[PDB]
Amino acid sequence: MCLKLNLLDHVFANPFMNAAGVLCSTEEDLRCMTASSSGALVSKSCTSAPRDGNPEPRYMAFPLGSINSMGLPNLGFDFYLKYASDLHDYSKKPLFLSISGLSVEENVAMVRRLAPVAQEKGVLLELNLSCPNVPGKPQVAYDFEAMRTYLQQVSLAYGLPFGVKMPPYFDIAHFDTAAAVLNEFPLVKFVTCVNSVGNGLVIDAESESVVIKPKQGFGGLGGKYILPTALANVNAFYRRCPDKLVFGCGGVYSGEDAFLHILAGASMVQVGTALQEEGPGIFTRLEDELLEIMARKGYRTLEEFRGRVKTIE
Amino acid sequence: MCLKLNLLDHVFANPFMNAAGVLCSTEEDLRCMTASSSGALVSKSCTSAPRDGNPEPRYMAFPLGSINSMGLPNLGFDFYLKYASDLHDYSKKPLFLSISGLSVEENVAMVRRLAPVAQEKGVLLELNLSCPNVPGKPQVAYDFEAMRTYLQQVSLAYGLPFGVKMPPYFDIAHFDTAAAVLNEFPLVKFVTCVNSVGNGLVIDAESESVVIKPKQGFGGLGGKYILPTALANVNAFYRRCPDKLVFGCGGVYSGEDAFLHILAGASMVQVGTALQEEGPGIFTRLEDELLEIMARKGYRTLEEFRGRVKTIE
Ligand SMILES: Cc1cc2nc3c(=O)[nH]c(=O)nc-3n(C[C@H](O)[C@H](O)[C@H](O)COP(=O)(O)O)c2cc1C
Ligand SMILES: Cc1cc2nc3c(=O)[nH]c(=O)nc-3n(C[C@H](O)[C@H](O)[C@H](O)COP(=O)(O)O)c2cc1C
Ligand SMILES: O=C(O)c1[nH]c(=O)[nH]c(=O)c1CCc1ccccc1CO
Ligand SMILES: O=C(O)c1[nH]c(=O)[nH]c(=O)c1CCc1ccccc1CO
Repeated sequence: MCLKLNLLDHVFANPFMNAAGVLCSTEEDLRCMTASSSGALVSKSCTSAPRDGNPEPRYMAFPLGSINSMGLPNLGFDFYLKYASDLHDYSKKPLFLSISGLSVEENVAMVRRLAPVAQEKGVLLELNLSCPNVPGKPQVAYDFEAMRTYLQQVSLAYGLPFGVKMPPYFDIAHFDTAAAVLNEFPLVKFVTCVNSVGNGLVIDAESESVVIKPKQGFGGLGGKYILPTALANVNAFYRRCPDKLVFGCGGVYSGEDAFLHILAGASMVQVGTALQEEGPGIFTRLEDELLEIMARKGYRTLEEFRGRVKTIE
Repeated sequence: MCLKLNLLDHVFANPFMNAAGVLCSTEEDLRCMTASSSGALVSKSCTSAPRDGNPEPRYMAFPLGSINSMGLPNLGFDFYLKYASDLHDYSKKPLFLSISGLSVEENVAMVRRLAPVAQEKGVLLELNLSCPNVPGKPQVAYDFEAMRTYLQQVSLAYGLPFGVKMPPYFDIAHFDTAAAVLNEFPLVKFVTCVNSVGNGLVIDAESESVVIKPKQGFGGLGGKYILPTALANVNAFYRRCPDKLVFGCGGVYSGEDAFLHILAGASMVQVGTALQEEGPGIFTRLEDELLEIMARKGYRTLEEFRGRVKTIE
């Protein structure tokens, strides 16, 4: 029985990795993730310049999941590029670099400089399309015209296979349109579904207060709240993008939750909130749990069940 | 110490009511809701003609909430109008009637018939804007120009105060646009936030299957999954529509969850999934739990804390 995967010209010991933003901002974090039993790691989505992010408190977690408005705190592109070029031990596992510039030109400039390092060292690009648009317009992946412009310009600039991180959608027409846009771009080889469920609001009943400071308490949701949203998006893009891989993200706390993501179509499975709460030990647990479900069901490999969710009559 | 309140020129014993669609399809259901301790009731969203809805199974519930693709099964507008005009006992509580026609013209046709009964009996209209749209477009409330058309035509045809049932939004630009559309219509006197979180997917690990038959298992989510989403939408529209009432719906299982909805801005609080699971007895429990929290806090009225959620500096 094995968890091994071979995709995007890389070998993965298992499908598990951090979700971008969790345990991946500093060299210390990346070294931690590298030392873990995860099959891969992704670095924090970066800008060309360092950012402090929003005022604290900006992340909180609860039994059913988390809320955050971090504001993209990050060490800047040069740091993550140096980590990829000079620091990361590729013998341990593959590395993804996530970018999230504030304009199309910022993203273009990053990927122009990432390309040679991608070609030499094999780092894999994940483009975060929840980057903000012009303020007062929706995030980039909720503006299909903007999304197309970004993808055309990044594809021209980078010239190598890459992937995209998508927010969740909630309407079949949006699944259709979003996937059609992505399918215009043959260099988009993987689609990670999903980013946080946007602009939720947690309120503490004792204090009668929101729990995070930015945005009057509004922030993205992760964790148990979002698993069925996540699965839907995984499966919707799995069905619509037959020439691409889908990576699952959202609501993974156990090997069972992973197994559902994989049934839905996921190749890699990313872990955000639960990793933030439990720490990197979670990867050995998730591996054991998923192998136990595979053994009970008689499955020897992930491909035996990936995308094999059954529908009713 | 009692929870009675006045809104829309009607008196309510308490802020609680069913969510449209739950326990409100048949005459039996409506008589059961009238006999309960709820402060009001809403009828199932209707079409001009009766509908069977989708094949079963089409609803399922779990510890964290529910999924449904009911397909608008209903007894037809004629039934619900007869109920409002001849059968409902207005001495017991107010009645809301929900409509969800498949085109603007169908909605206009229904509202022109309802208007005289609204004048005579005081039934209140809730217009469900999660209704289908023209080809290739998302639901009506996700197509802001369609929503504007619907509201312009219904306002002209009906001519009396009404409300609207909204899907959740996940982007601050969308909150801004939607509330701006609603604020163009002075006859829109309440906004109900939210409908189910669209097109989630629940998968059963043992069977490796989706749990509902329609739409390859995709359906709207309710219950614990959606409470922070619901609160966000309530508060966003509370802030943006100062001259309207907001009714909260989503994730209410307890008087503490009700309390959160009211702190976010809710006037009435609707109960869907938890009512479907626990039955009409839930209303006495909710009222007792809300009064208990109020007493612990020293609040004597709903108005003392409605919309008074605190932000962090
Ligand atoms: C503290 C925090 C920071 C995050 N920052 C990023 C980010 O930089 N880039 C990104 O693509 N997603 C970011 N996310 C979203 C996660 O990658 C993930 O999509 C989301 O948390 C859902 O997964 P979960 O249910 O496992 O938490 C962040 C999430 C959290 C909680
Ligand atoms: C079985 C079922 C049927 C529903 N049908 C309708 C409907 O006819 N009209 C409507 O406005 N909402 C409908 N909804 C949505 C609910 O009114 C409510 O917005 C949603 O379930 C969220 O509330 P909850 O978390 O309390 O379930 C339905 C929900 C369920 C579970
Ligand atoms: O850092 C964040 O707030 C964050 N949290 C998430 O749940 N997902 C994300 O993708 C982000 C980053 C979103 C982003 C990208 C580029 C600039 C600013 C921001 C913050 O809105
Ligand atoms: O009956 C439904 O599936 C249902 N479920 C919800 O959770 N919310 C709703 O609003 C609906 C009705 C949606 C609707 C309106 C008009 C015609 C068709 C349909 C069903 O897709």
